[PDB]
Amino acid sequence: STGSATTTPIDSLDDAYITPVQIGTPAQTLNLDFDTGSSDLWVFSSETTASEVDGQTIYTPSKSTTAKLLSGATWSISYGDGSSSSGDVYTDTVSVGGLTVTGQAVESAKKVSSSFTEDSTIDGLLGLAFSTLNTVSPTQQKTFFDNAKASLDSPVFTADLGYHAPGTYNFGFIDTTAYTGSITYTAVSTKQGFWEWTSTGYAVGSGTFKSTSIDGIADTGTTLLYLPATVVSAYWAQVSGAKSSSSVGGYVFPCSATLPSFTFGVGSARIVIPGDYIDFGPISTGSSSCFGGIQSSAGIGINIFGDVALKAAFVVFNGATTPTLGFASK
Repeated sequence: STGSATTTPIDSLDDAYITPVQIGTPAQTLNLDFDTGSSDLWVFSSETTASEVDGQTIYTPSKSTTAKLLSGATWSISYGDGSSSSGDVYTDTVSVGGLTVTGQAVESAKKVSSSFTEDSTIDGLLGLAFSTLNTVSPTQQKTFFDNAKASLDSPVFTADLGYHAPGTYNFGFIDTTAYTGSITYTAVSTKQGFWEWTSTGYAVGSGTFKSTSIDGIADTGTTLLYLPATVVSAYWAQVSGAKSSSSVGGYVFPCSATLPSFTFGVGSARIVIPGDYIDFGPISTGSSSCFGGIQSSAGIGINIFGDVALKAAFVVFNGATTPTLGFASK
């Protein structure tokens, strides 16, 4: 089997992307944030504290003939950005772009933090990291991909995120029309539960590529590109007027500036992020100061190839017995 679904930015800055997911019988369609950096599929629901719901579409398990309560099970997650959610657990039929998994754990939120409430466009998350990170207790549950894997024509999914435009998540096949040139594959470590890999280096604008190992994670659920302070400083030094602002929380630059591209290495291959992808707009409405899309990972504890990086590529998440990641230009 295969599946293919369109993913759409939630706003004009590509802060996140939402993909429609069918849950239950009859289907309830919710727009979920596919997150290769976590491993829980959780939704706003009829059980979510009413005061914490503000415009989201909710899952109502009592209206699904296929919903089953996982007796006594709970879940609770905290994300890198400080947000969180928790609740109880159902299994139900879940379909993405024509691909159906029966008995998928659908984690129903009883509580969500303010950042989720405040985002009316995101009805939940669909985790696509390794199932070892799943937070269900007492018994961990498998991700949608892990459950679908054996049935897929090939044990892969691909992310093809758009810049200020829709893109595509495919399951079970590689669309050879969706990229230019060849896909370069690189090794993955699953030791921390992430799609963790080692970039071979970077370049700033037209500068000569610097060969240096950068361990990090491919994370569709993170907006920006978070890299070591050395790398990030080298980038912003090439932008007139750019500076790191503790007040704002990162590198800012004059909105009128021309941003250089940023290149990262995948083996001997190279992915070029156009300068415009690194512009995240005015720091506040009406400001002439803009927020940068490449920021330091110092104090995160891990480098993160988030949407800023991934949307410059066609990305293969190869869930074979020994997982790998593939990147192509597009």
